[PDB]
Amino acid sequence: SMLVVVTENVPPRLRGRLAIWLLEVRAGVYVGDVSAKIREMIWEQIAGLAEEGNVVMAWATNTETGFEFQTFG
Amino acid sequence: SMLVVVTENVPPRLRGRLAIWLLEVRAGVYVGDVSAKIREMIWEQIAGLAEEGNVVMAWATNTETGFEFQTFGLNR
Repeated sequence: SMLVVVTENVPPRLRGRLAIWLLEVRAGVYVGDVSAKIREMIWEQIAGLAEEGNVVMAWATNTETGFEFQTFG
Repeated sequence: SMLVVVTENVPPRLRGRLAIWLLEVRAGVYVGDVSAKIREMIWEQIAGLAEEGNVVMAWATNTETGFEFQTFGLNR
């Protein structure tokens, strides 16, 4: 499912890990199509590594709304 | 399909029009599930209004990549 991650003021290590799975299309804006399991891995890395940064994750779902999101920071 | 729009340093007028269709979940980060027709309207507004700012659109597609995107503005 499509996943977008938008970062601000996060440590370089998190930026690098996001880039394992996602394409950085603009500084701090990452996009990809990843499984639910990889999405949960990404959620975990953001929660653990964002420090004082701000992050938004948004991903496509087969629900009525059609997406879900989470903010961090 | 799912559409995300990320804006930086754009006029307030664009910010308001994006909210016609999309949910602003953080300042400058908009999300929704909208038709291709609505997405094209959004494309047109971003292109016409971004001015000195920077915008990214990303949307879900039925392709192997699974998404497409477009950047707009001063510093692509």
